[PDB]
Amino acid sequence: DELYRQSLEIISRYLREQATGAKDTKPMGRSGATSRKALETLRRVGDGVQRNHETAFQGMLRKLDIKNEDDVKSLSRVMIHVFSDGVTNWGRIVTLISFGAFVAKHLKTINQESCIEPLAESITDVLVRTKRDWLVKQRGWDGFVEFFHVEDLEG
Ligand SMILES: C[C@@H]1[C@@H](C)C/C=C/[C@H](O)[C@@H]2CC[C@H]2CN2C[C@@]3(CCCc4cc(Cl)ccc43)COc3ccc(cc32)C(=O)NS1(=O)=O
Repeated sequence: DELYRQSLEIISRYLREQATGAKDTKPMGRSGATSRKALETLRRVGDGVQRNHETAFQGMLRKLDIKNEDDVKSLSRVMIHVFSDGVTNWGRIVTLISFGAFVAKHLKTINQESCIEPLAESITDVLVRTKRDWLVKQRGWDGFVEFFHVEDLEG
């Protein structure tokens, strides 16, 4: 399942890099050129989302009250409720992943870094297993990179 594997790599890398502040130097697996560009795109776009929606992000983080492994496990149901049960567009997928990064950083602050990879798996499961048809029609991560590509300015 190439789409699942690629999605997990991108999402896991972004969440870990957001939590630790360090770039992972290891090569990507299959489709590395696209996965690298997808991760680079998340750095640009996801970082903006967390700031543009800081107040709402903080508000939802407080409502969720994430203290431990069991709380983190319970997020799958909430993601299905809020993300899956709505229109699909790339913006909503970026909000899903960006709020994931926001939660990952919270897990770093409460010294529960071990839950970051399980969290990335849960986000990936919700995205890929509930939106595969849409992702395939939109050209997967190649389409993500194309959608957010910005042309160089003249001069
Ligand atoms: C204008 C809206 C956002 C850009 C800004 C604020 C949004 C909301 O107040 C909540 C702050 C987190 C937002 C709720 N969740 C976040 C949520 C749902 C809450 C739990 C959760 C946990 C993780 Cl690890 C990742 C995502 C999530 C599901 O993903 C979302 C995807 C799209 C939208 C909202 C999502 C989503 O579509 N949000 S929106 O209508 O575009």
